[PDB]
Amino acid sequence: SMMPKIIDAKVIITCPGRNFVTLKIMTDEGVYGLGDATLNGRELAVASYLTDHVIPCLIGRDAHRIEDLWQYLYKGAYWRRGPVTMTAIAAVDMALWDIKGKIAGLPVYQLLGGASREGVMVYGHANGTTIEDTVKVALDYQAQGYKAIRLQCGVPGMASTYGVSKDKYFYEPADADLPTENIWNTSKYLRIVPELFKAARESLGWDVHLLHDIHHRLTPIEAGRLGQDLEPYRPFWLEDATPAENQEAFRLIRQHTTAPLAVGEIFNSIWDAKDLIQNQLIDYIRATVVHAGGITHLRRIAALADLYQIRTGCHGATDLSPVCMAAALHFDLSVPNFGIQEYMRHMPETDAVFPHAYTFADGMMHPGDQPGLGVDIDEDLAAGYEYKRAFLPVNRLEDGTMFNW
Amino acid sequence: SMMPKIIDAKVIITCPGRNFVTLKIMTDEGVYGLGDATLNGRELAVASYLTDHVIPCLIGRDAHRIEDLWQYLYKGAYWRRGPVTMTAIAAVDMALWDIKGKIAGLPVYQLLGGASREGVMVYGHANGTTIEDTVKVALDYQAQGYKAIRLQCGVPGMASTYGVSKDKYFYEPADADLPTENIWNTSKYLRIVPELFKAARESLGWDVHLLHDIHHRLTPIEAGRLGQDLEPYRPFWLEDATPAENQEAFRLIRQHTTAPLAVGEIFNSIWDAKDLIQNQLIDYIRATVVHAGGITHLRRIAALADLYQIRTGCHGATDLSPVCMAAALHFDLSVPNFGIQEYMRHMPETDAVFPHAYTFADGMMHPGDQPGLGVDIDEDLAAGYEYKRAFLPVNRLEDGTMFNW
Amino acid sequence: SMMPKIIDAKVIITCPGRNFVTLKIMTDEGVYGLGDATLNGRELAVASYLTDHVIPCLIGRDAHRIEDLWQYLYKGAYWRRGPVTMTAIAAVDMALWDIKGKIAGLPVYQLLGGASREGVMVYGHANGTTIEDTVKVALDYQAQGYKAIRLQCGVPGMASTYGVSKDKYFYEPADADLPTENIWNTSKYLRIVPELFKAARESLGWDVHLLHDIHHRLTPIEAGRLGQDLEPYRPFWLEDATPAENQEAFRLIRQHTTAPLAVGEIFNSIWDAKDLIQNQLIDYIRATVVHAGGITHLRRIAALADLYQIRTGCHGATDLSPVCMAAALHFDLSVPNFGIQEYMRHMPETDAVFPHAYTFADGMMHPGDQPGLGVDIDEDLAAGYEYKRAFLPVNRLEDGTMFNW
Amino acid sequence: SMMPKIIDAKVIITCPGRNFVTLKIMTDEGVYGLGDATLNGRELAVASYLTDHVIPCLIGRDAHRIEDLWQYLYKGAYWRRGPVTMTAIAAVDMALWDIKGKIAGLPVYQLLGGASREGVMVYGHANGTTIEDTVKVALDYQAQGYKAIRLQCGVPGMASTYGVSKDKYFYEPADADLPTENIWNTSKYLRIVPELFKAARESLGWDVHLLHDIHHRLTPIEAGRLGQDLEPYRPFWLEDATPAENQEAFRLIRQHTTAPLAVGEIFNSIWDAKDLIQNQLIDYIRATVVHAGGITHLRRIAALADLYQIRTGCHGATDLSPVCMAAALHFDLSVPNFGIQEYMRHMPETDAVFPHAYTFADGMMHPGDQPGLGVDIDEDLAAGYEYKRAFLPVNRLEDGTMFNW
Ligand SMILES: [Cl-]
Ligand SMILES: [Cl-]
Ligand SMILES: [Mg+2]
Ligand SMILES: [Mg+2]
Ligand SMILES: [Mg+2]
Ligand SMILES: [Mg+2]
Repeated sequence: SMMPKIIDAKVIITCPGRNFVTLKIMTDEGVYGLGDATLNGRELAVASYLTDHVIPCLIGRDAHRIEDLWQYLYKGAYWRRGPVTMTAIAAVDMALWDIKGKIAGLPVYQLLGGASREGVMVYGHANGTTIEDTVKVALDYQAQGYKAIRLQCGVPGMASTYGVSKDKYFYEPADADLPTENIWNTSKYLRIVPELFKAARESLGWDVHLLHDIHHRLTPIEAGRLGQDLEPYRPFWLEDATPAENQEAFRLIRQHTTAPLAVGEIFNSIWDAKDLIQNQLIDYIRATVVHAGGITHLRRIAALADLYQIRTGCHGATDLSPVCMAAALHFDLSVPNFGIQEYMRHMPETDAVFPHAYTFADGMMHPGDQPGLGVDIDEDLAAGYEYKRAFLPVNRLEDGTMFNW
Repeated sequence: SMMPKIIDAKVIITCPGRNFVTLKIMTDEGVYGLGDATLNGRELAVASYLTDHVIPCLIGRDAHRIEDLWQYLYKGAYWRRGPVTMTAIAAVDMALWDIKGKIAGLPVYQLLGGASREGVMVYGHANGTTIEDTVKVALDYQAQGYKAIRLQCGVPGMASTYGVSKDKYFYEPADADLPTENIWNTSKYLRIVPELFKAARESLGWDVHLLHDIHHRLTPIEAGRLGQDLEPYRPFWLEDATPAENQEAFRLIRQHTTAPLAVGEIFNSIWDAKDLIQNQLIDYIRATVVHAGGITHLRRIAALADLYQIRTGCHGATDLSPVCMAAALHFDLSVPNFGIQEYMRHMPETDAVFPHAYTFADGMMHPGDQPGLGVDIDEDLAAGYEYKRAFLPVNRLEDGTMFNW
Repeated sequence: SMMPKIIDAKVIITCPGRNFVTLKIMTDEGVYGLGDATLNGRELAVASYLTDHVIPCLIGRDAHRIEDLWQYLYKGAYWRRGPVTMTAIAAVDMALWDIKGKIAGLPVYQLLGGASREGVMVYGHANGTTIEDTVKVALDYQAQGYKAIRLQCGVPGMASTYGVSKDKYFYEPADADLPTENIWNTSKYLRIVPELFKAARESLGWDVHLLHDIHHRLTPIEAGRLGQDLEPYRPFWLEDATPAENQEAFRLIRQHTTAPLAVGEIFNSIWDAKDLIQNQLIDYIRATVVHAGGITHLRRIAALADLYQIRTGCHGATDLSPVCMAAALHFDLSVPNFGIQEYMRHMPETDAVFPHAYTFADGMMHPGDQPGLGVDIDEDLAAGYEYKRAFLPVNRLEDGTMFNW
Repeated sequence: SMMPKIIDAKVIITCPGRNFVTLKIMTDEGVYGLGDATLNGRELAVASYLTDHVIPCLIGRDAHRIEDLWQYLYKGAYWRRGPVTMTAIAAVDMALWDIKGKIAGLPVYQLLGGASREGVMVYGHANGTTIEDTVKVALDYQAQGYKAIRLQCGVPGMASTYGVSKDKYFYEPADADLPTENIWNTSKYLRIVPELFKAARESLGWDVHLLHDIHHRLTPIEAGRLGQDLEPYRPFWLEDATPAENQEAFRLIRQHTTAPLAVGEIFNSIWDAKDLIQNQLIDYIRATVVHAGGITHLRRIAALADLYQIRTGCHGATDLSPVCMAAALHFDLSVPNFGIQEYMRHMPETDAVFPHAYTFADGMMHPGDQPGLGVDIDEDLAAGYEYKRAFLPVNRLEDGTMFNW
């Protein structure tokens, strides 16, 4: 019945504890949709991609035509793929699915096949300077009812490492108006992680799922070894073992370890993962609605993965807004090959700016049953938190060589 | 708002010109859905699969949970895949999507991404005893506005061959209460088809799309040769070149010809086509909503094909009911990598039994905009046409060897 | 001399402790043959496939022409392969071999190359709630003279798991008029099986063959790990490690463990196993006469397997009738690459309905030396046990996701 | 009922127009079986293999146990495979199948699945010094009702070539008490064959099947070219294009031509053909009952070939005795993937020594319906034709280099 045309769209930028960029699409029927467009450390490039280029092309279009607009933006940009490009496309896609649900009077998961499960298992983030500190935090997460917990500890002798900070229920690495410089030592790291997992199993037991993020810092043969060393402790996954622009990079890892492997939070399209999937080089795909081209495209990534029993493990750090989390949870509740959802808690100010229907209890989340995504933005409140430039950190080897953070 | 539970389901069997089996699923809200379950020549095996086994398990279920029921039936059968199994699953799936659209107040294509195109290109079926007869019929189809036409002619010296009969706008091969026996000669066939295409281009010109169905009758190296011989005439596709249970069977064909290849009307799951697709051995995938596990599963087949620029070419013979055609047209209007839709006209009695919203004009079809699939069944009218046993034909070589029909 | 034509055939359905479907083919010479057509949980779909479609085509045919009828039904169905299709074909094939033996005055094994061995080694089924319970039952089987024993134990903390029940010499999972729902936890399972095998070797010693059925519940990399963990205990096989519709699914398993692998009880044709065999991904093929197209086709599966030193390990649960067991034992005694035969004991009522010549003693079976298969059906007795609907169970993960049973 | 033990066996050697070696196996029930053991040009090596080694091991064995004796001889020889070894094994195997049929009171084809066809298509042999001579002979074969004809012509400027002689309905190359020396020129040959096929199609037309035997004389890239040059004339096959000990040798041929390829008359086991078959490098497999390990083993070769739509094309030159031809025709009538049977006529003296039931009419043969193979040997008549040493020819290049005949 309702046949809404897009009449206006705008980018809202706000910093309630950290930067978020949001797309709002309005139709002539008064129904609107929201999409996350946040790209941590490069936020204003996406805002411009949208405001200056994409939005003008949205005006007048049939909001029902989700696939058509996806293809129009993907093919029509001419220069294909990429983090800025695909995040802009995701934002439009999310917003259109939001609108579709509102028109249908159904939550988005009902449009994607309905619920495949009763709730969405998440993991939280235990970090500490020492192994003892890390295990103590993990015990707290376990008591709170988390079924899965990521472990990150300090590397002895090294001032910093990925995932360790003063924050407990999250990790906010974009912490400075210029990139914070870190120093990395692979040898020390390879020896500490197995000791961490040993101590963790001793205190937590064997039912809880234990995860670890390598954060791009190993070569393939080094990752193969870390895998071998962690097998005794049965990790749920080892994530981002080695840079993956070359999709053959995981071959040596898979040849040498049975530790389950996860990758892809920085992937922006199926083309970044096609060979990793088809060659059975990974067990979990980490791509997200916001960074890999929205619900439309993420469903295709998941479908390819399903053929090889690879499961979804969407990235869920703080730099994905509650709009992204809402979309992710609708995707998670409905996708058949769901694995796990990452859950870092947002600041209270963030929750206030983005009121939402999704809930967390007893280690499980649910997207809620409001029409569409079940999320909104309080524009008046958002206007009170001005953008503040903040970069992700960089990492160098001890001789000064640029390395992977 | 509406949360319908399945309260009853039943199989309706009717023969308005030919046999059709239809599943009707009723919910406690009064909304119902329809699914085609027709499996030509083996119809009552699916009716029993549904009535005796599947239907009892449907009662009480949440009709919104399409994916859950698909997986429940697919995995839960224990014995996986197969023509009877997957047709029963398709029928349930179609019916649930029908219900979903009705609940949403939207035509099904609006749930599958919206319209990717303004209409759906179809092909019709020109057949004749001689090449001259065949080309004359093709000229009529072309004048009627068909943009694409399948050509089948008699093989000189042979009493019968696939696709040639007294019927003009369709072909009804299940014509006897025991399988009609045919005699096949490959040598004569390989020499006639290139002469047919030569004559066709001479009269029809080069804009019209010309198709040919080999109907499983060649070895791979023979199909490679027929391809080479047809390249000059630029066929839109050569279909079912060789039996494909062995998915390596298309390798020699693809090595030796650039004629576009189509296969898969008899496929019932993605597992029948995964290697043909990933190895780039075909250009069009012919699997249908009714025989390959419904909309849910056919979308996954299409998504895999899309990665390799392979397009959909759904089978559309008379033994797929208007319920299947409605679903196919919703799929066709929304799938991004649509290629073509086969369209054989149904008998008037069939149209009367299955009133529908889909339309045909100027070589193009459209699913219409009624909620759900836009199809119904007139049960009182259906009851007046009793089931009549009818088998597909068989084919033997001249020495009597069982062969492929 | 005798040249029998088929004059009639019929499907007999009976439930002497569980459902069985049997095909009886009568010839004009008075000689008849029997074939099992039982497809657990979907029985009436095969009965209809036979009664309504296949049987009409059998009438008048030369019963000597076994290959011709196999090809006629396989190719002639048009829609190829599948559990209902291939079980119907198997039933006809078994019945025709039965007839052939009767005409020749020889047991069927004498037509298949003669005896390759003096008897057929079988395995029995030890199950228990605890490891201690399971090992105690295994000790009893070992004392009874079984040379091979399958071990299944409960998963601590989980109400149910595959293969564990109150029944000792068999396992009857189709136990309800709707599918029983189960809840699955992979983590707990992966830790219990190695403890079971450790305890088993401690009590049983190292000569006995010990088997385990994973029953489709692991991903490939998980199965690789379970394999690594079980190698110390030298399992005879680990069965159905991961769903195998994708035949590449066993690649990661084979890469990482030397535990012998078995698969295929649910396969219905050689096309389900060709790549698993040719790529040397398994050690035993489990396909059966009744579900994979009869003696004619199972011999071809075994011949392909033989080239790679892969051996037969026919499935032998209670849902394969004594008619199937008779055929299996004739196949087993004659096939060169025989590995083992599964043997679950039938209820006394079942044995009464299907009198047979095959015997069991000291862990070994033999098909007997009666003409044909050496099995009959007491139709009067069968008529007293009416069909009773019963489904195989389903399995879900703890979040409710449909999973593999 | 009858359970015959082998009591004696003997080798009969006779030369009714050419050398034949025959194995006769006698049982204590008085039933006997015959097997061909003729290995052209090396006949007495097989006679000794049998008389001195195999026969002593046969005495006392259960004649019903065909598979057991096959494996016993194949594995038990220790030194596996080979022309002398496998011909001895074939002779035993043929003789045991002969016995099995006699015991069953059935012709052998009835034990191998029954008849798959009404008769067996054969090809005859047209040869001439000039192309004109060759085509004239072919016209005669065509008039006589042959559906398929091999063409061999002289190479202009060359005194001899394979397949050309004064004999019309056969070719007897083992013609001297020392190997006849021939001189070969590849260049001249590559230019003459396409002219032969051109002339043949001009006179014979396009329905008849036309075959050509390259007889091992080309390199792969040369065979690829000859294939390309013959495609216009649609040869039924091009046989033995290049020596095939290296099974990769056919790769370049298959890459470059769609002419159908045949190989394998000199193969003695499936191991000589496994890769040619699995890599889809040939269309017809030419191995015979007598040289590739009998009926038992040839059925396995055919079954592997069937998976790839490769058909049988048994070699049938005069040096295979009527005992072999009888076995071949029982195999041919029953094998599902039959392609064609070679038929060279034997001398009248040969037919007198080996009375048989098989017949030829109108280009088709049939094994007949006598129990067993339907062949016998007249020992008194055989005794009147003494062995006469005769070698196959050799071939050298013009510089004297040893080459392939
Ligand atoms: Cl970019
Ligand atoms: Cl089926
Ligand atoms: Mg990460
Ligand atoms: Mg077709
Ligand atoms: Mg099992
Ligand atoms: Mg030759």
